[PDB]
Amino acid sequence: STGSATTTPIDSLDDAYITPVQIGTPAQTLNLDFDTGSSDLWVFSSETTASEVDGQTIYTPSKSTTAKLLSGATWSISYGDGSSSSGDVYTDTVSVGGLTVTGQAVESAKKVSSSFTEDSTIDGLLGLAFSTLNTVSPTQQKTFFDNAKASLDSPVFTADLGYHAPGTYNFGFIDTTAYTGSITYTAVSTKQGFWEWTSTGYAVGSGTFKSTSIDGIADTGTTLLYLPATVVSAYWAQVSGAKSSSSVGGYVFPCSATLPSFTFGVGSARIVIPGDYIDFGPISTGSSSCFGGIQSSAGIGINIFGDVALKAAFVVFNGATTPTLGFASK
Ligand SMILES: NCc1ccc(C(F)(F)F)cc1
Repeated sequence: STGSATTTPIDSLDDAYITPVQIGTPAQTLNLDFDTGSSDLWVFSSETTASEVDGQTIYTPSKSTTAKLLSGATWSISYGDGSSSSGDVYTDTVSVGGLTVTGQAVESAKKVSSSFTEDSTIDGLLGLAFSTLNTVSPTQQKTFFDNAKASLDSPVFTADLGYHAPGTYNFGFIDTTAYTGSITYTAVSTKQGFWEWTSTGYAVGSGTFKSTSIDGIADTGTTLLYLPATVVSAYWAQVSGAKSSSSVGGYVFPCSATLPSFTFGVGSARIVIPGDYIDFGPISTGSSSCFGGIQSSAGIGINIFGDVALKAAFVVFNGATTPTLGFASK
């Protein structure tokens, strides 16, 4: 079987993407943020503290004839930006784009941090990293992808994110009309639970390609591109007037400048990020300083190929017994 669903930017900067997901019987449709950097499926629900909910669609397990409380199970998660949430656990039917899993763990938020509450367009997260990162206790739970793997035609999903435009998540098949050229595959380490891979180098604008190993994760759940300080300094040095700002928390640049592209290596292939993708607009309304889409990973501890990078490519997440990541130009 296969599934296919459209994913839509939540705002005009592509800060995140939401995908409709059907939970329960009869279906309750929630717009979830598909996150290959985490492994929990959690939703705003009828059990979330009423003050922590501001326009989200909530899952109501009591209206689902297929929902079952997973007695005694709890979950608690903290994200790399300081976000957190926690609650209890149901199992229920979950469908994405026509692909249905029965008995999926649905983590119901009783508490959410403030940054989820302020984001009225996101009803929850759908984790697509490896199930070893799932936070359910005492019994760890499988991700939607892991549950679906058996019945998929091919154990893969693909991410085709749009620039200021809708895109597609496909499960179980590779759409050979959605990319150009060949797909280059590259090895994945699952030892930390992430889709972790090694990029072979980079170039700034039309400069020479520097061969150098950059280990990092493919994370649809992270907006920006976080790379080592040496790389990020070499990029912003080519933008007149760019500087690292401690009050803003990263590199900013004059909104009037034009940004060079950024190339990253996948084996012998090259993925080019157009400079326009790196502009995240004014730091405050009316400001002439603009926020850069490439930032240093030094304070994070791991390099992250977030949406800025991934939306420049067609990306294959191959969850075969030896996993790989595939990249193609589009
Ligand atoms: N998208 C989920 C996520 C968030 C943060 C991190 C970090 F910061 F731990 F690398 C990984 C994955």
